[PDB]
Amino acid sequence: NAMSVKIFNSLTKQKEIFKPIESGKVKLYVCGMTVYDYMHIGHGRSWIIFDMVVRYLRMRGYEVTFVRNITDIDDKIIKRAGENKESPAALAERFIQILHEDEKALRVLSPDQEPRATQYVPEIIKLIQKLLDNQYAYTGQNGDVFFDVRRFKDYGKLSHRHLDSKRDPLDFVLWKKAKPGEPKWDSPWGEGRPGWHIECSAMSSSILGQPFDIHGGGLDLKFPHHENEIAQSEAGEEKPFVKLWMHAGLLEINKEKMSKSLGNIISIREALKESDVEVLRYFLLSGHYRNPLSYSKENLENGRLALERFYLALRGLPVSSYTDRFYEAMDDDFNTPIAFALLFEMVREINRFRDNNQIEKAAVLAAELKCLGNIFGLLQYSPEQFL
Ligand SMILES: [Zn+2]
Repeated sequence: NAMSVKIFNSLTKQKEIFKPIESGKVKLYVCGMTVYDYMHIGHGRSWIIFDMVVRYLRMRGYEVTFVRNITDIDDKIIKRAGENKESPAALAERFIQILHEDEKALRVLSPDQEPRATQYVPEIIKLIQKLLDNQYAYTGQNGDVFFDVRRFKDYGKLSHRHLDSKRDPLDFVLWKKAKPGEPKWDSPWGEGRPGWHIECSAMSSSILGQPFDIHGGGLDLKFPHHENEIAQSEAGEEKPFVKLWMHAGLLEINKEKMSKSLGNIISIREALKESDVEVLRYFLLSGHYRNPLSYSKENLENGRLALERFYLALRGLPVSSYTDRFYEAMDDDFNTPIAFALLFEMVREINRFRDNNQIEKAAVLAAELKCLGNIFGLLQYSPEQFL
């Protein structure tokens, strides 16, 4: 009887035995990019973390349906487009292209589905209509459509918080009117645009059905974003939204919060000029995905020397229970610290076989090591190229 995977569920604050709704299948939605600018290393970490999650789940034999959305309806896109004097539609398209190039450069898996908000407006309107019909939504002195949070008594359960033209300050917009000159869509409530959260509620359930297995994103999306998705989807469809919630830890820069106001944001493209993708991945995945991580020259260099050590052991070679122990590490909520230390144990034994001139055994062990490392997107270079 094969060992189960256990994953931390943000909803419950605990590691739970992972149990797919349909046997052997995993439906996964991950919040994606707002396409008004280059993705930064913060996003980079989330992208890499969930790349590892999908790769590992497929490794264990799960059939994974992987969905990641593009947020191409947002005020930042409107704001940014205006500054650059271009149309919002042109800015969005431009940075969707940039996004695909950066993702390719990071060597992440492409999602099976990449829904854009611009193509799911009817689905959003349907959900909003249900919320109005259920009386969880309302207009709206100024014409906007809002969600009535005091009605949803489970509100705040994801983040475990109690009380922290709107009837109530906590209420959030579902459909906002468009300002003159702004892009807009027609609806029964006037020309305007969907709020941010209702976009992901509508796209995810429309594509994956409801409920689905796993919903992911950066920890900063937990509230209000994911919290609001739950309220919308469970009040709106009157059934459970998501079985398990995964949140990727925060990324600091030299121990300081990544902040637009501090001007310390580092784009993925800038990071890839300084480091190789495998060096970036080593740094991003060596710590536990839920813990904060600090981007710095020292921490990158450390991963670079770690990798150097890797490729030296593989260098000249021709092209097990370690696999089992690898599963046991990853099965414990993707415990990469234990998994990485296991890969280094494999390197030590590889070097042993090499020094003792047992080259066959070294080569076979290297094959397995390279296979397991693939899940982290590491050890795929030709050793000579890297060195
Ligand atoms: Zn989202």
